Amino acid sequence: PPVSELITKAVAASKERSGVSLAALKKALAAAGYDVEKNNSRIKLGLKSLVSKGTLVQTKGTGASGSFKLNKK
DNA sequence: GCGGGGGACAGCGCGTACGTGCGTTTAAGCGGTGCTAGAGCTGTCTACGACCAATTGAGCGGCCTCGGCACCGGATTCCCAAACACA
Repeated sequence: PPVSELITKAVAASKERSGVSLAALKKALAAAGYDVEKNNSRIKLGLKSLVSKGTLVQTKGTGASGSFKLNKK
């Protein structure tokens, strides 16, 4: 399954008012059996694609270093 | 021993400052010349310090006193850490 679903599912499972950090996303995908080490660069890209698709709102920071929430709009 | 909160450490981004490279300029390095100030050595003779015996008073041990400082309690003050006021 593509990493955009795994990320969206992790952000939905940890839904809050702040927003899953990249470190929490790493932890959730690793707990989901996804190798976050080798494919970290893929994650940053896929995450960026999800922000560029507007599917994730950046709530703090800039780019992948930030916190993110599912764009309910 | 325990609760917790701040700091250490991890991850990311970015932007500019440092490394690499190239061409030009500059002055370091080398050699060579010349000059003279001063370092190094020597002889003299003289004032200056070591040595010694005698004198003595300055300093050291021993005693004694009191005041400066330590201590205690009581009152004063000074940050602090919430804490709510209020925009």
